[PDB]
Amino acid sequence: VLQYTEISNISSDKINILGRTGKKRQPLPVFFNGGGVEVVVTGSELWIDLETDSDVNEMWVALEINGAFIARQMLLPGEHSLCLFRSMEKTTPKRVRLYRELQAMNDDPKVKLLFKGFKHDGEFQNVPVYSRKLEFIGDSITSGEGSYGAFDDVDWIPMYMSASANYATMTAKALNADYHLVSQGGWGVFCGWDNDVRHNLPSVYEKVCGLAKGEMNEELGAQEEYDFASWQPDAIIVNLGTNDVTSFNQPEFLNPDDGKTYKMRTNTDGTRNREDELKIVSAIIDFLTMLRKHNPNAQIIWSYGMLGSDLNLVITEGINKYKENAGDEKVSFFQLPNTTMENFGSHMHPGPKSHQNAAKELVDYLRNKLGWFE
Amino acid sequence: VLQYTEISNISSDKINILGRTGKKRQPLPVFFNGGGVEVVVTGSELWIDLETDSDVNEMWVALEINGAFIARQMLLPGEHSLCLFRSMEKTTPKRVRLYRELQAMNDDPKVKLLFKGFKHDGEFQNVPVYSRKLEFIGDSITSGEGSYGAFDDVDWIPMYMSASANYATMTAKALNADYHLVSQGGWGVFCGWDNDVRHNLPSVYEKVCGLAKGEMNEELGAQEEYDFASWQPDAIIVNLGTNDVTSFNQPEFLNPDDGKTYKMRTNTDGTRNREDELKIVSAIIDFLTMLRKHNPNAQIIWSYGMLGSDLNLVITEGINKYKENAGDEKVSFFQLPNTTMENFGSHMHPGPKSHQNAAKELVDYLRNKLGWF
Amino acid sequence: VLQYTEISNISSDKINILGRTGKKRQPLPVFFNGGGVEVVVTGSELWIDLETDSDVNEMWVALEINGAFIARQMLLPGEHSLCLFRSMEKTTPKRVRLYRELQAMNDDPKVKLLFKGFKHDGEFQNVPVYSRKLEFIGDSITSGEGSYGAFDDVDWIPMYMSASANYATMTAKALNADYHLVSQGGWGVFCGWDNDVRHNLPSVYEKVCGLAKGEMNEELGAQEEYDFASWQPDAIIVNLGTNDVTSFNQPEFLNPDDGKTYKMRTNTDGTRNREDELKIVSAIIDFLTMLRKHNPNAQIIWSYGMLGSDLNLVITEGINKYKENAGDEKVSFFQLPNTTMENFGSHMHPGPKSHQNAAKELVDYLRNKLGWFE
Amino acid sequence: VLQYTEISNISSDKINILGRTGKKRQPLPVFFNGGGVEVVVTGSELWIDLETDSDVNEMWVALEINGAFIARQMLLPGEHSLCLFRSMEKTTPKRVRLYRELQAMNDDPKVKLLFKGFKHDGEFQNVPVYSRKLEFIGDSITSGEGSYGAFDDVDWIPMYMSASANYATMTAKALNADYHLVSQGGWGVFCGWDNDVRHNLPSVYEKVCGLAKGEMNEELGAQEEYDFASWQPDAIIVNLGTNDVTSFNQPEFLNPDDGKTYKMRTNTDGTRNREDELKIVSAIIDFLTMLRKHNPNAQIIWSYGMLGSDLNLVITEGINKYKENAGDEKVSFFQLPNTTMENFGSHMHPGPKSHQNAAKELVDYLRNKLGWFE
Repeated sequence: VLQYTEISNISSDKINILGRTGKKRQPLPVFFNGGGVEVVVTGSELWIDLETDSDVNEMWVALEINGAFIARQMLLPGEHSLCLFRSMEKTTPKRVRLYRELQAMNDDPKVKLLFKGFKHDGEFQNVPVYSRKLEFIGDSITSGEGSYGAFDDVDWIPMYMSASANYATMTAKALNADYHLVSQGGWGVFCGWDNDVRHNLPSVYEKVCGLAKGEMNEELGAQEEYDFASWQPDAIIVNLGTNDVTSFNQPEFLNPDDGKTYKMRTNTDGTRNREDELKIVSAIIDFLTMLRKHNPNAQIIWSYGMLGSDLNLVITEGINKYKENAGDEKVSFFQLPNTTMENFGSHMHPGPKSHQNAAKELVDYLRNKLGWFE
Repeated sequence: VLQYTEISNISSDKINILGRTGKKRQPLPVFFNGGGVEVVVTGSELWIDLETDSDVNEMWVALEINGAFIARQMLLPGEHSLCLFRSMEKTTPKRVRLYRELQAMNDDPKVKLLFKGFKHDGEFQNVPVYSRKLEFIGDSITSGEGSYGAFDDVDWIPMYMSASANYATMTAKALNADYHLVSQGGWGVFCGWDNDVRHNLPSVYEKVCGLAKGEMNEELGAQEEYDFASWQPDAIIVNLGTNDVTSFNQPEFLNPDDGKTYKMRTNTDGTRNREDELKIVSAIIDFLTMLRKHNPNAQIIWSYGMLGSDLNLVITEGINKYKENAGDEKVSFFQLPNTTMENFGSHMHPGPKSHQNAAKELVDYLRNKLGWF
Repeated sequence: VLQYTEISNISSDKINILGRTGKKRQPLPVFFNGGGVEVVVTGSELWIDLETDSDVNEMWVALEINGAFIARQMLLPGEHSLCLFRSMEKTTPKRVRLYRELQAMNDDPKVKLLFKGFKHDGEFQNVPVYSRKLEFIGDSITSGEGSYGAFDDVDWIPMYMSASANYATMTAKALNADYHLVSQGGWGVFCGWDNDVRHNLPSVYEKVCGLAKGEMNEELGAQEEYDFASWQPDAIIVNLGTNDVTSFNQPEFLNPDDGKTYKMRTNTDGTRNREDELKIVSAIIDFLTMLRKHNPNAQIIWSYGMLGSDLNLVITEGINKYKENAGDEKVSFFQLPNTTMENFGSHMHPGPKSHQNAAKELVDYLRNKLGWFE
Repeated sequence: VLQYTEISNISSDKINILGRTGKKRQPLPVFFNGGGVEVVVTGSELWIDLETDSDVNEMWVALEINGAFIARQMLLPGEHSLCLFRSMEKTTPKRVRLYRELQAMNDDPKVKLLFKGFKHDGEFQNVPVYSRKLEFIGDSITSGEGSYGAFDDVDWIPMYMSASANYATMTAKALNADYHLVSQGGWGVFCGWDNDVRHNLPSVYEKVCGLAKGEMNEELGAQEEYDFASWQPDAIIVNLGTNDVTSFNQPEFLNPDDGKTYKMRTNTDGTRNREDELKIVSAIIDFLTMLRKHNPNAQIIWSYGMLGSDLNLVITEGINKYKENAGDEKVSFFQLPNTTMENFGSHMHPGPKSHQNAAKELVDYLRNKLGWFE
């Protein structure tokens, strides 16, 4: 006989909730990629009860036991009782981490992941205490898009995305740190790759999950303001700009809302338009002020370069102008290594090896920057 | 809507069946680790209908689309409808490979995996043709035991075993080769690590799946003689001996079947008992004979060393004596690189990196030996 | 027997002179690290006749045959006849490159290396034509200080310096490019590591070899203005800043020239003084102007990071302010990877593996920037 | 002021002599590749006085200070005074290792290296004590032939050979071990690559340096019986067989010393002549006996495979028959990794990387076999 324990009935000491949470606690909505739970349990068997819904973009999850990747799978709409381990030695504790592989989906109001409770024959023990906290904000790189799948695959579908093979989770793991991911493929600091001015991360940063819209998501608490005071990160890693630079080489965008045409322009010369560059610069300044406002003590580190480094000067202009004007001494720039021909995954995006290389250089930087040498 | 096509109703040029098959075609019994199917299909959606049974040791499978690892999961007893992909661009063909992660289980008559058919909106295309064929015979290394899981995990359960992170499948993939895996954790060429003389790979080699025993498996055709003529490998990789050397440092074993006790002995000198070494030599001679008989043209390559190389001399003594007596010029010894501290997986067994290292050296050996440049 | 040919008598197409040269042609003065000659010769034997002088800091050279490192040795004062190869097959050509390992020595008027001629039994053939040209401006990293020697060796001596194991020559080689190295251990863009304001690279850039001073050096043509027009690089790699950062944590410097004390200062909270930061910013602006002036078409790439990246924002402020004012769309910033624990050489400076890692990242960057995919 | 000290006048506790010695101690003959001396000295400078002779094949040496490669150079006939270091901090002890890069030359009676003494302003300190000892017996792989030079270079001359980049010295260094190298390029256990039955390592093993022949070498004591009792290795690594395999595909050899023609035969179906295979087996048994006789306690390890493993079965047949008849439980076979496409040096032989890979695998084997985890 397995006991059933509702997720909200577990002592805060005996569960780590990974990722941003709002007001709803039973069942637990897991809004973000990398989001989920970690428990440490004895016993022979563990199952998690969950509910999922979706249409075009189905849910994916991944499981790690004692820090090691074990499983990865799709979940189709409905109730599931998912077996996390079985036939194990009863007396020894196992650390179990199950998390969402798929990013929040801005244009998809149906997709959701809800954790209800656990079935178990053993007992819950105290979970590791993560004093170190890292927030990651980004585009599809931070969504781990291309981290699975063959070189030539191009379909924009969930199976190619992950938190399981991802520089951010690799960095958090190496540094023994709790982590939040906030990301959206194709989105920029100012506009999306396709010149879509609505597709910027800043506009969506402040709600519990601003990227989860519609009635159903509203019932889950996603559109309420996020309680920043409850989770203050030591550092905020900002990996944005790739899509902003891409937009300069992309056709003009007609906006369905405010019926105007937007285009980040390139000079006849081949260089970027300056006032257009300045729109990014200002967007950067505004975003940095937003971040400082909600995280008064965090080290903000703009970390950019896994898919080219052409926005180097524009990014650092934004930071420098913000810094001098605000007297902010805890804002840095760190360039990530570029993905070489050999290390691409699918969608011509960074694969596992590029993520690993990026995590290695980011971890080294954070050790020195934060004094996290141990 | 979704068409249903039974696995046996896909014409040969539009399916690759991976692994030893017997007389049963519908549904398809998936006997061995690394066994399964590969198809290439258009359409937006593909499902596979399958049945599984198990008790203590539940079934695991892994999915690869266009050669890339996508998913890996447990399957509990019953009929399942597994979605292999969905929401895809309809016109592009996708190569889909779905295989078993769990070895055949000698002492577990209930465990099984059956493939019934596909649900699909697209059409089956010609699959790639693998004229190059490789058979791998081994112990838990070849079962990929330890290829998943943390350093200190020790439970002997399915989640830790794989074909997905495995030197054998990495080797086959690199060389663009069809492969068969025949393996059993803890088993030797002569005896198991615990001195169990019944636990030797030669004794199960000749059947479709000799490691699939009991009534249900018999009905699946596992206990009939394997038709070797239908699938002849270019090379046979034999990775045995690790468990034979281990037995020398392990307590005696009481055989439940004859009441006799068995113990591979070491002298109060620290050295292996010479008479016992010779039982391994004889098992090797006998197994090479068996292998030649069923595979008259294959290059036999004893590949050993991922968990120590202590048996190098006994193995080559076996090979050398067999070869001289048989006049066999197509038998070799290749040493695999040892697993070092930075490269252990779980169970103190080879991890992904060790498998990778071993595959690189083996691939290079096979290119040169077989002219596979 | 062995013919003798003065370096001056070898036709321009039969010799590649590496490094800046002035008016003196016979004998040929080799002013800079990485400086020297490349020839392609048949015959069984080749010797070079040379002259060297020194006292505290003896000369070192290294030999490459067909692009492969062969030899490295010190040369003490006097005339030398150095055997480059012997007992070889007579009919086969070999490419021979002999170059200086030691940087120009600013405060050492005696140290010199002069190439006089070759003793040879075979014939000189046409040497490769390098249309690609790269200038590298740097501190001890670009001097390869630490590229030889054990982890704990600390003596500030020539044997530890090289162009033979050096990210710059590695980059040049990978790219099939002619190269000039101009560097001084301990120097910055504004001041030296010890707060010494006369120890900046801009101040020595414009002469043939501003770092070769005194009478005998003046006779060698070193203090004459360099003819920039005669050697125009496709890209200029600037690796400076490490010593400017260090000066902030270093005791004040008394300048023996003008008797003033100089000190880059740190605020109570540990951050750098803004005004002192601005002095580095200005020096950067001024140097970029100097570079653009003498090199109207070169891509200037500030490449910094092998020993810490804390000057990222200051460097990027300098570049951005310079750029916004001039027309210049041909200045970039590129961050080099940091030297980790297991990749230090001697003097706690980057070792062979660190140079190698840096060269790999820089090469990838240069390919994509300059269109040198082959 | 420079004191002069003869090599034979340094206390045994203040010098490590590397390589086989005979009864000639002053001056010290350096017979073998990897042979030479190690001292540790204070002071600002150190010179070594040495004599060398040669004709076609000139002497090469390499210098390591505190375990780090510093220098490599040719030495032409005559007396030399080599400066090993200078201008150093007087009080710090420096460990200095100077060794021969060139193998003993069987058919070159003129080539020689002698160490006479040191000029030094500091004092000799105690040297490290290497209680662990390793003997390496091999062919050109063990002579490090190909370890320097470009991929397509083919001339059989000294500059391409080394102990400085060599699996044997890499192994010894890793295990903190004294080492002796005994090697001859082209030579086998039974015959040379060209079917020359005189070119076998067993025949020269027992003398101080059996490969140093002729009157001059006789006066150096090379042709006297080696005193094995004075230096007993923990392990003997035998890397032979590559040339024995090769001979099967090479034209017959006309032996000068008798009138006879020798040829290892290949059957008209492509396989090796069994009777000729058995000649190698007998040579192996015979050599193993010889090794056991002079080394009663050593672990003998046949380590083969850096240039193919085709003789795997014949070698282990030799070992197996030897061990059975002798009851010898301290003889092993370890197959070394094959040199792959990316890892060749010059002459289609193993380059630095292949040596390194071989050393790492061999080091791991010896740690386990000899219990050298410390």
